[PDB]
Amino acid sequence: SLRYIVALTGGIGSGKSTVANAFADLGINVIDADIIARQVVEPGAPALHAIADHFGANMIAADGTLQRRALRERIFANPEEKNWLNALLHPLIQQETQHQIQQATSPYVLWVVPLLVENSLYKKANRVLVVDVSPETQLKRTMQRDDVTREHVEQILAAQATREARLAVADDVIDNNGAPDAIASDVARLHAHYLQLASQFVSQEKPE
Amino acid sequence: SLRYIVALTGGIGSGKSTVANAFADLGINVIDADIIARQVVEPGAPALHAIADHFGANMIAADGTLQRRALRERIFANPEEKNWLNALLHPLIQQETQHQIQQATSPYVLWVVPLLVENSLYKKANRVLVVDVSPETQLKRTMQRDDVTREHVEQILAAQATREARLAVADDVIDNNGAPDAIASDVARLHAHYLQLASQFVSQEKPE
Amino acid sequence: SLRYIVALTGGIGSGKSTVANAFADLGINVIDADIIARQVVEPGAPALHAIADHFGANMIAADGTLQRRALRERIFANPEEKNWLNALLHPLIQQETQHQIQQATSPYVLWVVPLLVENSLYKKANRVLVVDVSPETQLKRTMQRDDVTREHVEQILAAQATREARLAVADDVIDNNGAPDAIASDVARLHAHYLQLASQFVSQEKPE
Repeated sequence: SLRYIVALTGGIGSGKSTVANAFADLGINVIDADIIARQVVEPGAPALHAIADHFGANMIAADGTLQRRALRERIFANPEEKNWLNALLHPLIQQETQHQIQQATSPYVLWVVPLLVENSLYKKANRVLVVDVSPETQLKRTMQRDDVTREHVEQILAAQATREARLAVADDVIDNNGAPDAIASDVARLHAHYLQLASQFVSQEKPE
Repeated sequence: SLRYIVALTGGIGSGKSTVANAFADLGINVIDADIIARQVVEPGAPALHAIADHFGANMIAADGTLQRRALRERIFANPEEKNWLNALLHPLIQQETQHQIQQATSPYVLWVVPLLVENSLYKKANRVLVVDVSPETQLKRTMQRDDVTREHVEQILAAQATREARLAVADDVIDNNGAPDAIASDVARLHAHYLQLASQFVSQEKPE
Repeated sequence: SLRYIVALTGGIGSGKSTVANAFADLGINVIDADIIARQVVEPGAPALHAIADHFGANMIAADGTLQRRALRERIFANPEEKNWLNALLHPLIQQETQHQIQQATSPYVLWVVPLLVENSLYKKANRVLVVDVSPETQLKRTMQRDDVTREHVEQILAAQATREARLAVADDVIDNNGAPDAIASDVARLHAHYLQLASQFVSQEKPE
């Protein structure tokens, strides 16, 4: 069957999880790109074995998890090694993603993709929702949540797509500058709208 | 000489050929990406020599043509090999497409590109026309024509950009849910506009 | 701190450097993607070492800098090396760009990017300014500048993003079909707006 896909994105500290949890509480199957990626390389995972074999024993930590910074260093300024890693991980991630879409029982799925803009993954969504906040909010929340410096987060902000680049691809925008309950009004309206879109989309003659 | 390029795209089953042929009917040269892709791997072409060298002489049929099914089967579990193939074919298809745009003597060309959204090729078009239909139509017409199962087309649709992603990059939309004849008037309207756009685009000082 | 990024782009013959110069005259740091590309292959830089590792020590000139002519020929001998080279430079160019934007002293920077649309690099700008001219201007200016044929320029134009593609991603558009001083008034109005956006973007709750 065809499933309706609403993709959710937002920059660091925008409160992506908060909004996705609000939809999850309404019975929507959330498909989380970062959760999937972490599971693909979890201890005893086949791909983690392949990583260790190709790159070295230095790739696996004491506790058995992937040493992400060491792997990063390994592919730095090396397109062939970066290509090798992607050729291993991308199809496993794609497969698990499609699998979860297919196994979803909710009327639409919420696909949470931090890199939606950067990887052009909006092309694979029926609807795009952006959780939006000020860069100030992104800095403060990140500084506080992960106990890190302002300059540290500022560097992360400089590496992700801009706030404007996300808004350029958005169908819907939810402001998340305040407390978690402040999103409830938008979430209720968007959910009711998405359920309607999902119920009509396969046979809908005229778009929008 | 600089030709005005209108790009036509649509999902599987959207009836791209029906619309392109209606533009041909009004005297427009149609350049078809799928046809160009076939032409660049014809017996004797460089791409074919290169493919046999990289993949083996078993990629070449008795009659010297490409064993497409075998090539697809070979690159299927290997993104690296799929990427190699695309990097080879990419500049050759671009070369041939330009050659055929240059040979065209109609007032503008219609460039039919199934993968327009997926490959970001709308960047190369002066104007984008999307042929739009319901997912049900894609399914029913592709089942009815190719005589395949519901669950065969569904897989195609999961591999393609969504309906909404295509509408997101369209300048013009033509609905093709119905019969081929309901298309005639819409195409005539668009052709008149494209004649005007084409007559003025080289010297037009201000954007429309 | 975090600096506001205005991207500038335009096709060949649009007079990008004339616009960039007008903003520099108003006190804005200009960050040029073609200059960055040279800086990332300077002695001591990772891209330089990776080029030498990949192609051989012959890629390094007597003075330790990149032997551009030798690299040019290796790409020509194997066209698919272009892809390796682009893949290497993409991340490194962005990192160097981020580093220079972080170091600028003007409230916003003007980031001049010829391939902004072709490479989707607008995803890394806060705002997009397109310098726009008719194809006729592009043709005549390139003919005069390089003493090349019309037919030679038309092939370049066929190779770059279209006029309409750039207009599709533009936040602001500036006409530069005429004399270099004719842009003065439009640049001043844009400059005043950009300083306001720069002063407000970090704490701005609501988008635009």
